[PDB]
Amino acid sequence: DADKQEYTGARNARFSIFPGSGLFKKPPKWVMVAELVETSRLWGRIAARIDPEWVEPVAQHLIKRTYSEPHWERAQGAVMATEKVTVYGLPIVAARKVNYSQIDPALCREL
RNA sequence: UGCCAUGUACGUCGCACUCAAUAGUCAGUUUUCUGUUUUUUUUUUUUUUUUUUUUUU
Repeated sequence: DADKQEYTGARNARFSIFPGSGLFKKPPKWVMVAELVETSRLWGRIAARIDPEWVEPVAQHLIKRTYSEPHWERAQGAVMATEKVTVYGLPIVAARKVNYSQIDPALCREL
C-alpha cells in the first residue's frame, strides 16, 4: 500500500513481512511470501520481490479479466477495451488497452 | 389808373386711506444587572518491529 507498510494479500486480508527478513526494511511494491501466520497480525515469513508480468502466465486457471470502456477506435477499425487481470481480487494490471473486437465476435460485426 | 353811400358782434378753478391680544386635564409601589484591551504568528511532512510445533524410500 502506498506510503504504508502493509500489504494486501489474498481476498481482503492484509499482512506484513516477518521482521527477521532483510527486505523487511526494504519493502517491494510486489511481494511473494512462503508462510502466512496469524500471531499478532498476519505475517509472511519468507518474502521476495516479484515483477507482475510473471503471474498472468502461471495462473491461467485463476485469472479473472474485466473489460471496461468498450469504444470503437477507427485506426484499427476495431473496438478497444481496458482490461484488468485479477487473482483472488488482486488487481495485477490496473489498466491495459486491448482489442475488445478481437475478444468478442457478436456485437463487433454489427459495429 | 378818378371813385368806393349809412350803422353794424367776445367770456374764471376743486378729492382721499382702512382692522390688536380670550379654559379645562389629579396620580403613577420597591429593587436590579448590563461595560471593556491585551499578547496578536492561528502553523509548518513522514515511515517499515517478531518467532506452537513436528515426521517423509
